Amino acid sequence: EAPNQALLRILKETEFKKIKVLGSTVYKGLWIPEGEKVKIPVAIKESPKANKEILDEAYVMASVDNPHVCRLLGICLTSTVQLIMQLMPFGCLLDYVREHKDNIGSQYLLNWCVQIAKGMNYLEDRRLVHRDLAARNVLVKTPQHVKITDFGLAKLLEYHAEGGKVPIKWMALESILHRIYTHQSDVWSYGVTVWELMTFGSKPYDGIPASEISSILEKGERLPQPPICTIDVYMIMVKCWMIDADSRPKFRELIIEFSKMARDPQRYLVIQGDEMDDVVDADEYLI
Ligand SMILES: *CCC(=O)N1CCCC[C@@H](n2c(NC(=O)c3cccc(C(F)(F)F)c3)nc3cccc(C)c32)C1
Repeated sequence: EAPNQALLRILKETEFKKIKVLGSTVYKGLWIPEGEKVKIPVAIKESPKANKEILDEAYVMASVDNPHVCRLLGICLTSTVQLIMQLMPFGCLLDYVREHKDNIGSQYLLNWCVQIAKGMNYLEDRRLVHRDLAARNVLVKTPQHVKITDFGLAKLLEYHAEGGKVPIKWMALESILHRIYTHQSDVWSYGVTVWELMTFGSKPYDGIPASEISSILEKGERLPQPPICTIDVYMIMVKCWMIDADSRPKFRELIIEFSKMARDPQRYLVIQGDEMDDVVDADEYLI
């Protein structure tokens, strides 16, 4: 039972500029630590229960350090508390594949699968069940480099959920029926994640409401084989969706498998046509 010696950095409101709203509330901004001669591009995410939730997220986000996990730079305390994170200029991967589907190649797809598996296997190393793994919750720093994010529902070690709203279609069968959550439950969601990428952002079980999903998978139904997918790739998705959680693959095995395929991508995915001076990115700002 190791002591968590992560540092929580409290940043002065004066140290950062908010340029613009990226979505709804996240802002693009610049962080200039006092007299340190750097500008860090940042994303700022700006009720008592609401602060309880947001600080629990900062707790988790500050205890992780991995190149495919979203990095917390600090918090600012305000009327409204702010999380300050590394800016991901290309947004979330779901929107990204949806917008650039006609120019995404097999090697980017397979390398995103490797990188996400690395993030997840790192979160498993630190005994953390994500519980909301999905393409909308993977962000894009560059087309070559993605990071897992948005774990307000992440918990730390099975686990028993209480009352939260849930994704259901990204969820393992045991989670839906028994509110049980494990690293292997995450692997299920990883499989749905890979499926949304391989379909370029299709909605899982589109036009079905969550009420029926439980019996659908009880019956033995799963998500379809995406057109670009050889059986090799699709079989790995199907393994993430076994009813026996221990029969599903381990994130370290998923890394290996997708790495193998990333060395020869066109064998595994068939796609038509595959063929402001002192700025520092946060991945280079350490102290
Ligand atoms: C799937 C929707 C999407 O693209 N999002 C969701 C949140 C709105 C901001 C969007 N966005 C960012 N986000 C970030 O840079 C970011 C970094 C760290 C954490 C978070 C978090 F947890 F709050 F979501 C977000 N960056 C850009 C750049 C361009 C366009 C957009 C829409 C964008 C991401």
